[PDB]
Amino acid sequence: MKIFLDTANIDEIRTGVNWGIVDGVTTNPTLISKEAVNGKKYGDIIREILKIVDGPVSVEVVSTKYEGMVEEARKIHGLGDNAVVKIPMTEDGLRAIKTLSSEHINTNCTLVFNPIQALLAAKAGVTYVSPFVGRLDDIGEDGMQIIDMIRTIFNNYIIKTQILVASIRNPIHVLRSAVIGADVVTVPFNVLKSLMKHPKTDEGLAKFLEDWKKVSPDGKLIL
Amino acid sequence: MKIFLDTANIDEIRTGVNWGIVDGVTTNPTLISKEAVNGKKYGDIIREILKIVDGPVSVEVVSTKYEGMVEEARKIHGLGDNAVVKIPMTEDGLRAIKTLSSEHINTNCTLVFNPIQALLAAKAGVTYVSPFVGRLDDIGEDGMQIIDMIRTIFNNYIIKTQILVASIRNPIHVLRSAVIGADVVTVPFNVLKSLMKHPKTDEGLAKFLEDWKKVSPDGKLIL
Amino acid sequence: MKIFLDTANIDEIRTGVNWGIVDGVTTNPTLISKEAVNGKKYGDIIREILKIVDGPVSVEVVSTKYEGMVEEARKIHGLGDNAVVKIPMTEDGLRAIKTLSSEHINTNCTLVFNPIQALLAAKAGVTYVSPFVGRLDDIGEDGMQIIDMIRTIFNNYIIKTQILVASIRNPIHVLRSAVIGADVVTVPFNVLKSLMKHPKTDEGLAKFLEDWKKVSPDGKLIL
Amino acid sequence: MKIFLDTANIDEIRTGVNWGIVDGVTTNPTLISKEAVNGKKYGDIIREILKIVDGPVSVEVVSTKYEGMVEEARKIHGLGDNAVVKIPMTEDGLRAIKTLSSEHINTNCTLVFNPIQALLAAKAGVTYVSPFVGRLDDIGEDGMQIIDMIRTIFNNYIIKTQILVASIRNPIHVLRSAVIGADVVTVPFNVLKSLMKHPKTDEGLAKFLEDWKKVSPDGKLIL
Amino acid sequence: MKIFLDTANIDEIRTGVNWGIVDGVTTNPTLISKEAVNGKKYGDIIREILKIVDGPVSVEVVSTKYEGMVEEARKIHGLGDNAVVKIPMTEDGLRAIKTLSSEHINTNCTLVFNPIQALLAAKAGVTYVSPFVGRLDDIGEDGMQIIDMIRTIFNNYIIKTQILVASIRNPIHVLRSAVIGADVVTVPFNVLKSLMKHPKTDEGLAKFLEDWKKVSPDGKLIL
Amino acid sequence: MKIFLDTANIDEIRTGVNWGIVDGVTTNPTLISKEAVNGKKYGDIIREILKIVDGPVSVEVVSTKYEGMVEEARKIHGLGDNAVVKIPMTEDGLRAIKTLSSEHINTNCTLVFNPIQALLAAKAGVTYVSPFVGRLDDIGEDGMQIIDMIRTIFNNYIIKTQILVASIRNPIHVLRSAVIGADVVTVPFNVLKSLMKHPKTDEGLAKFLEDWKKVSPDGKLIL
Amino acid sequence: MKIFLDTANIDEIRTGVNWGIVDGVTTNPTLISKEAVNGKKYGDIIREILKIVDGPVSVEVVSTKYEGMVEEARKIHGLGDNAVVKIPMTEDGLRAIKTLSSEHINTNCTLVFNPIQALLAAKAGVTYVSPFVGRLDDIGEDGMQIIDMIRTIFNNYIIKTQILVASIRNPIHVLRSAVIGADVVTVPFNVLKSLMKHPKTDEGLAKFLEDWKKVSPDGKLIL
Amino acid sequence: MKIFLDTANIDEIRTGVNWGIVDGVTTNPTLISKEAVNGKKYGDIIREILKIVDGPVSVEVVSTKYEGMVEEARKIHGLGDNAVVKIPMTEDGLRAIKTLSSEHINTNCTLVFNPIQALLAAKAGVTYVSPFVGRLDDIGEDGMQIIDMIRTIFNNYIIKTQILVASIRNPIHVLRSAVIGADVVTVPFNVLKSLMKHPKTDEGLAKFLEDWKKVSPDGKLIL
Ligand SMILES: *C(CO)[C@@H](O)[C@H](O)[C@H](O)COP(=O)(O)O
Ligand SMILES: *[C@@H](CO)[C@@H](O)[C@H](O)[C@H](O)COP(=O)(O)O
Ligand SMILES: *[C@@H](CO)[C@@H](O)[C@H](O)[C@H](O)COP(=O)(O)O
Ligand SMILES: *[C@H](CO)[C@@H](O)[C@H](O)[C@H](O)COP(=O)(O)O
Ligand SMILES: *[C@H](CO)[C@@H](O)[C@H](O)[C@H](O)COP(=O)(O)O
Ligand SMILES: *[C@H](CO)[C@@H](O)[C@H](O)[C@H](O)COP(=O)(O)O
Ligand SMILES: *[C@H](CO)[C@@H](O)[C@H](O)[C@H](O)COP(=O)(O)O
Ligand SMILES: *[C@H](CO)[C@@H](O)[C@H](O)[C@H](O)COP(=O)(O)O
Repeated sequence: MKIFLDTANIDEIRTGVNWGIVDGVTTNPTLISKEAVNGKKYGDIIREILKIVDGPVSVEVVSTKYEGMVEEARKIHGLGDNAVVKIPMTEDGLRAIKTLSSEHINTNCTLVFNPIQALLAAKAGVTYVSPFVGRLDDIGEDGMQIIDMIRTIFNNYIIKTQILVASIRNPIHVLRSAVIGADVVTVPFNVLKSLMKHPKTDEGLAKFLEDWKKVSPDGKLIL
Repeated sequence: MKIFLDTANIDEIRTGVNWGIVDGVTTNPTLISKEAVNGKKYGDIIREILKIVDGPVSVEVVSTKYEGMVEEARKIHGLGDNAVVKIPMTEDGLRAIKTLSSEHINTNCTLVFNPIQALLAAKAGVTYVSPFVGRLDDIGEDGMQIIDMIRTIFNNYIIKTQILVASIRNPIHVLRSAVIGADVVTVPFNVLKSLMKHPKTDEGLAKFLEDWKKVSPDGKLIL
Repeated sequence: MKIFLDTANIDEIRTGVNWGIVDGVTTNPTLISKEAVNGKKYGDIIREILKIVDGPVSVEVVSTKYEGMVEEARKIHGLGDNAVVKIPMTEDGLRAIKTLSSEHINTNCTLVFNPIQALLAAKAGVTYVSPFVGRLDDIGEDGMQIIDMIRTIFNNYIIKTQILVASIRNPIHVLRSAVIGADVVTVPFNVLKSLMKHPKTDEGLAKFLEDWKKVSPDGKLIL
Repeated sequence: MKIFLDTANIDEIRTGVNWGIVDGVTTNPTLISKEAVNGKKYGDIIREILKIVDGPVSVEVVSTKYEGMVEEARKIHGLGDNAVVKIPMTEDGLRAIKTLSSEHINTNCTLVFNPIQALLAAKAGVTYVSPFVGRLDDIGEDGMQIIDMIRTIFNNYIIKTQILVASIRNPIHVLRSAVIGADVVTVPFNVLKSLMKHPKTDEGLAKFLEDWKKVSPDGKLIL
Repeated sequence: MKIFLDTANIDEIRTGVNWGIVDGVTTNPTLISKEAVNGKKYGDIIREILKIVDGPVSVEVVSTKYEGMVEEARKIHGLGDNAVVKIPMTEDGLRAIKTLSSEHINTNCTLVFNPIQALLAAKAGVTYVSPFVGRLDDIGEDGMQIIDMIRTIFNNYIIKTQILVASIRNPIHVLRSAVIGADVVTVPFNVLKSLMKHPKTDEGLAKFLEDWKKVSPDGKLIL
Repeated sequence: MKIFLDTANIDEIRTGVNWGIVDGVTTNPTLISKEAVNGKKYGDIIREILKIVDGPVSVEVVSTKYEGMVEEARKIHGLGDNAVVKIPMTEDGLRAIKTLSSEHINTNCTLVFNPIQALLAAKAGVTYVSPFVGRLDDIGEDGMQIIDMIRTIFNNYIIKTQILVASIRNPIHVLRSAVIGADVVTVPFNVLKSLMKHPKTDEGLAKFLEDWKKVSPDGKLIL
Repeated sequence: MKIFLDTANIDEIRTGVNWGIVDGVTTNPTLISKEAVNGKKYGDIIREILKIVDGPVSVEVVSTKYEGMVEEARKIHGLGDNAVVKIPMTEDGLRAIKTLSSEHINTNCTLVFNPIQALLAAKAGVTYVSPFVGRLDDIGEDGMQIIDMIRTIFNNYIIKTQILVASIRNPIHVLRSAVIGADVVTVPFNVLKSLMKHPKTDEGLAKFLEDWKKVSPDGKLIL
Repeated sequence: MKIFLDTANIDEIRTGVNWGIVDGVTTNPTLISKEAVNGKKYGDIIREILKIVDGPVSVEVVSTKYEGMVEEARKIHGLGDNAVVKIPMTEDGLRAIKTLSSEHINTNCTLVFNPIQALLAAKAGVTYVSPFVGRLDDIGEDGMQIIDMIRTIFNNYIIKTQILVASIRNPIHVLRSAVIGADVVTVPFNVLKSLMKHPKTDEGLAKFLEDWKKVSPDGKLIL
């Protein structure tokens, strides 16, 4: 399972990349417009992320019509080979994904909330599909069940579109995504940061240090 | 999973094909009789659908006897390489299917209501079998259960006949068909249209637009 | 399980009540607006339904604010002892329900789409809660799953609010509701009519008649 | 579980009654008209069965209209206190059951093929409901699954109508009915006869006889 | 799943073969003895079936001893390359099967009533094994349970012997055999004919034809 | 299931109480310390919540030693009959709970992270036990699993301690708690407000209102 | 599944081999010592079984120490290429198995009572492992449970050691072993004989004979 | 499944190696420091274990920082081709693992307590991942459930990192690891010794000895 960072915050991205555990980044118009304030320009933020991140970087079109979507998609793709064009689940969006896939431009269908939307995105040829689990949780449905159905459907038809679990809010979305077999999860920075940690790791290391001091007062390992 | 449109309404067909999400069309004598009104001739309608749809188009024979069925079948096939001959689950119908399969004419056995009828059609060599889930719902049986059994039976024997779920009434027939692994669903146009939609997709788009306006008054993505 | 008719069509109501299989009626502002045409007044229609149905009749308030809701509720209640006030799942609606329950006015909380909304309505003291299964099917979730969860939750807490399955579209919603154990279903008239029917009932009757003619030409039972 | 004999053959009935294992009898127009030949009159057959059988005897009305059904039902009931009036699952039949139940005349709703038909019969007040399992088997559906759903539904609502499994064709319908918890099964004579038998019973008795002869050459037990 | 006819009635066999749905025939001494009356001789009956059926025809030996079984088997095989020799599950029978399998004579082990008998037959080299589901039903065990165990056992050891479900009494034996994945079912004629039929098929056909007459008075499809 | 608010923010508490859906409040030292700024004193905050909330209000001791815990508990209890003393799962805490329970002072054992800790708290006499589901989610364990085990354990021994699910982060913690049958959930304000909401509720309301204006221009319901 | 006979009785072995259903033989020191009485010598018994049985014959060492076990194993192996050396699950036994496996002497680890003992034997390279199901039944544990776990473990690691189910006491140990998929069962003679038999096989044969006499008073099949 | 010994006690290691059932050794700073007393030096202990054990020997770094961990890892690697470098699950540790893997130095990530930590270790390229089951048991969670989830995760993504179950306390951790399909278990010496043992093995050997003495007084097997 690939782990992407779901943010447009360049500091968070630099930190996660230096950790070595970030395989890519997803953004959306809200995430970018949050960072593009007090003089900072959205085009610069997007370019900087593309520069910093070695793996895929998803950037969402803002046009709602087919032609504008395809035009924006081509600009995005032209920014770097790792850019992936995020396109919403709409009629025009499916048309745009079909066209872009024929042009070998990588795409990510977003704002997916049920498994048949995900299947339609796959049938249009989309590289990644992003079902939103936390927004479904928000409205009182366990969003992970949609992931489980998508995985079954995609397995049934040997679908090559990658399942990218999005709207992730906690580490159990991540755990359940891995047990189901989702291809990718994209996670906010807070969540990402907690994935490496456990109190018994901290406690065990502390006791190892203490015990080692008994035979090596300076705490080193001389071999 | 392939998605066919279940209608003979030309406008519906044009529009769905235009959305790029329609992989073929099924008709039957009722759907067609519905369109062949006010001077419109059934032959013109059938030829037009063959013309504008790239994928399979199912057209049903009206004869009830073996010889009439094969004669009408050969005419339907002669109309275009994408024509599929729809033939009812009857004794004469199974014989017709065997003959037509020997002649490399594609066939779709219809009016199937249980799994052993579907198996018999497959044994005759039929290209598609069409169990009617909504009509089973109508008589107080969950029609999807028949689709699950047919999928198991066909898996057991590596049967190449495609399961084409028909008499679809709602998007949960579609969802359950995809989780089971049916090869095709055929859907009325209103159902087709509903499959792309979700209130959280609309709401998420609206919010992305509103947030983007904060940093781009013209609401465009200039890169 | 009680079976209500979901309509404001007087003829439908008369006929279903005449069949003796209808235990009450639910309306909403759309169903009524449909009937209040060509000089027919909504007030006359509501009063007439109250008059001819012996069981509960649900009538929805149109105000969106607490005070308007309780005023309209008290009027609806004042129309007959069988009137049940339908009130939407909103903040103002929950407050209205609590007040009205304190006043021993029967209530039905409507536009419920998940199990915790249903639990909140029950906690307000509502007499019936109405989850909308067909509208959930429309957005690609199996609505019956929500009914199962509500039945479990209400069993866990010995909740006395009746589960009234609404937005019913087919006889399998009805069948699954009865297997789950919902207290009530409300059904459109076409659905109601289909519930009595089965092709093997018709065929069995025909055969009994034909066999009886063999020993009684007049086809009667003379004892 | 009560075991009824499903026949109008008076010899079969006399035999099963003398076995001591027959708790009642069901008939239908086909079963009676089969026996009422070569001079034998249907009224005499019905009277003879009522005389012979101590338990319930179901006799079906032939009228299809409410008034005729109720008139015939009253004649049937007047033939003896153990008569039960069999009435088909139709609109008029439900009306007739309601009326008869209010008149304390025992009723049996027949030609039931799904669980919601059975529920409607129960709601009309019917004493027994008879789902037909073998006729469902005939059309490629496992009829026992309907019994299982009816039992769950009736348990959910503490329904007092007895489930009378009919159209029984083999001893496994009987076994499964007992494991499900159906109140009654009605069985053809062939089936009834096989229920007491097993080859290991025969073999065990034979070996007991043989072994006993060793210590009592005349085969008796003198105590 | 292959479907054989279980009968020695030439008219039934001709009829089913002409339907195109019969893949072979099984006979036994009782079945043949029923037809070999009023002058008809068993040898002619056997030869006539072998001539009419292109697929396997199973004919049972009558000897109970190894040498007689093997001699009769060689005669049976001498009647045609489609003859299959039916041999009972006995010590002599297993020896005969082993010898015949070495001689490349196809064999069918019959009178099997549990899964370990079926495994012993497979280990002797038998081509088909026939567990008798109806006769288990007769003694109060669900016979299909035995088919499911045999399927699992044969799958575990990659056994090439075909499971031929025999003593079939109804269409649910056939349905369950297909869902389990038995290789062959052999069915009496009454059962076979019922497999193609369903009331909704007839009803749907009738409605299509009625609708078609609206646009084509002669009921024709002219293309 | 009772629903408490997990906060010490007076405005949130006033708002939720005025909604009529809040059955009590839980606080902890972090929550209170967040509000006790810019002059506001913790004592006033505690007393103000006790005055506003008619239901239980849980207030945590700060002493880590038995004697201090018991003294603080008695002060807390002295503030009002609805005060519940929150005491951590520690050796001292269990001793304090046992003493306080004997004194008829209501108690809430907090900082519980597995089912055996919850059982120890129940055995000390505690009124409520609060397992922390979100903090388990944080370290990569599905916290709801622990609630399910505690429910089963408490049911086995007919334990009267209430399960109060704490550290709730989303509406699915609440849904799952209700399906499990936890006695109480305590939720932060953001979560609480989201529980009443669903997009289909808003959409349905809007459509009803639009339809009603068709028959009542002023949007009124005059009865 | 291979079926071995578990005995040292030469008459039983000769009978079973002559039946054609015995694939090999296991012995142990108790079984041999039982036969080696009244002047019969164990060396003679061992050699005679090796001579009679085509397949594997397991003969157990008596030494408890590594060097003696390996020496005795070499003597056993020298008796015939079908001899398999039975070695107990002990520390020295595992050493002996590893050595003998390196010398290409086939081995069978015996006295195994749980799945991890079986795993250790496999890791030593043993040809067969013999878990003892009946001695586990004797002490109130269902011994077939360990067969199931051993099958799963060996499947997980693609282990080549054959599972040889031993201490078999009845035909249901055999049935369950085949359904699990054990490689081999070794059975006492009484059990072996019972596997071919069933009362309905006997009954069925008798009836076929009787019916055949009708068309052939000879009892012959002339073809 | 590989079985390693979890100790730094040379006598235990020597004994287990000599038994031939030990596939490798894991150590940690606590285990080494326990043995490095009475003048014994950790460098010597480590070297002696590397010398005695043919299989993998895991030796833990003591630095907490990337640079020092990588330096120590290269020293450890330098000691012998069978050295595996044990590195804790920390940010620095994942960085070190990635570096060492790129240098083809075998690694074992330790102090893992949930499945997502294990997944992060696998994504860094680690050779072995060691989840600690007994320490999870110590805090009231069944640690084996974590192994089951890791096995499913690794199977989903075809992960080559071996699952090395650590912190093992009893033989049922071993049995459940084998049934799940973990690649390796590492076990303390007292657990390792109990794995070969069972009371029925001892009892069966004693009885075989006694029975054999009856036919060979010296207890020998002369062949
Ligand atoms: C290395 C990782 O495989 C091992 O030596 C572990 O540190 C121990 O297995 C941990 O066990 P304890 O919980 O008993 O320290
Ligand atoms: C052909 C078979 O795939 C289809 O056109 C079917 O006739 C319809 O899907 C049946 O649907 P209705 O039950 O709505 O006629
Ligand atoms: C009142 C609540 O029981 C009912 O009239 C509901 O409004 C309808 O059942 C909703 O059905 P639709 O989804 O068809 O409007
Ligand atoms: C792109 C799709 O993978 C992402 O940036 C999604 O928009 C977010 O993951 C959605 O998360 P929120 O529900 O928190 O906006
Ligand atoms: C009365 C209802 O209990 C019965 O006589 C039924 O009509 C028969 O049991 C139906 O059986 P068939 O399907 O064999 O007619
Ligand atoms: C041969 C074995 O496949 C068949 O002819 C069997 O004898 C029959 O299928 C047995 O059926 P009955 O139990 O109905 O005799
Ligand atoms: C008291 C126990 O019911 C509560 O106030 C708890 O402390 C909180 O629910 C803990 O939640 P956080 O993990 O969000 O602090
Ligand atoms: C050798 C190992 O396969 C066999 O001879 C076993 O010793 C016996 O199967 C053990 O059976 P008992 O428990 O009945 O002695």
